[PDB]
Amino acid sequence: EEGLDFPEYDGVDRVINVNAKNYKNVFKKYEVLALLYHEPPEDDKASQRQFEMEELILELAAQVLEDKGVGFGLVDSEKDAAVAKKLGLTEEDSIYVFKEDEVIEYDGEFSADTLVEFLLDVLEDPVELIEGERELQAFENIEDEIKLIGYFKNKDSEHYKAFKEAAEEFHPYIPFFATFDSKVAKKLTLKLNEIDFYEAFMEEPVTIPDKPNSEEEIVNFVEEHRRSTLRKLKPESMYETWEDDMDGIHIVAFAEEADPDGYEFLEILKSVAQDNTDNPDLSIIWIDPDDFPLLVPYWEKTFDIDLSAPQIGVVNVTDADSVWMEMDDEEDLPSAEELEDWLEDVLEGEINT
Ligand SMILES: [Ca+2]
Ligand SMILES: [Ca+2]
Ligand SMILES: [Ca+2]
Ligand SMILES: [Ca+2]
Ligand SMILES: [Ca+2]
Ligand SMILES: [Ca+2]
Ligand code: NA
Ligand code: NA
Repeated sequence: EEGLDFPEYDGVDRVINVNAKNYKNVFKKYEVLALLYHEPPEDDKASQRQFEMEELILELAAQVLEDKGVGFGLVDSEKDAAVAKKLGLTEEDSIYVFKEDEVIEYDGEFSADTLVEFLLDVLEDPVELIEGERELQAFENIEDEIKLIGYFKNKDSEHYKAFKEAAEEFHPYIPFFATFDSKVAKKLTLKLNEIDFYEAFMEEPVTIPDKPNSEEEIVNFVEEHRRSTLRKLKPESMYETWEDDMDGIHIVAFAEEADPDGYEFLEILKSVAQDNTDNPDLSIIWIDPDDFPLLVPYWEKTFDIDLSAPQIGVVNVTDADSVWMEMDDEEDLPSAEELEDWLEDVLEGEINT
């Protein structure tokens, strides 16, 4: 009796060298396939070590997800240029995820935790059905992401099928929910074939106009409303969010949700968002420092702030130059009006509008 060990990385290689000769068979073997499209090995040790680490991160994810039929592979942009073309791999050192007839160009954190969570989400069906109270309550409780909900006759409705096709386009980043139950639709205030879009952190939805909606109408609407006034930086999508800057800058708020002050600040931020939701020139990024433990020292040093307290600032995406609002913690946090006033002062002395 020694006592069984927790699972451990076993050092067995599972990541596939995907090439011209095997790529068709690889796609046949796995229902979900994650492929790292990468540049060939440079001569310097630094580059080789960076690649070595990325590959092992994939190995860890591959071990974890082996039983679930998720495969992992490498496509060398030189040795495997032809495979890349056929598959549409363009972005250097980027992960592409394949499920059925969909390709996803992953733009999140390169970590085993984040990748595994993402791929488990990918494996799920694209539409969540609401039948019970638990499920409806779960839907109502979602705030930190855009969500859509539609009421349809049944799974065979042409309009449900269009909704599902649209859901697949954004899977798994934007949750699509459906109900076939008139009582549920009643509580959600949905007419038949009506689809309500809830912007992140917004209480009131916007109904997609011109129902019943084609797949294209839904996709167009979501794309047009893709950027919420307040959005959360999430590991699974951090790079896409950060690269979607507001003319060279982001307004960035740090708030630890689990902390009393961080929670209060978040409620204030939500008020600011709600009061300015119609302004297309405004996006605030909420970062919870608890979600990014490896970046906290860097942020505290770079921005010269204490992340144990709520913060709000404006960051220049070009050089990481920034300015942060002074808040005395011996008094109440600034009100929504005060935050808006400060943002106006900072941004009025700028290059636009
Ligand atoms: Ca390869
Ligand atoms: Ca995820
Ligand atoms: Ca309604
Ligand atoms: Ca229509
Ligand atoms: Ca808005
Ligand atoms: Ca993280
Ligand atoms: Na998701
Ligand atoms: Na938190």
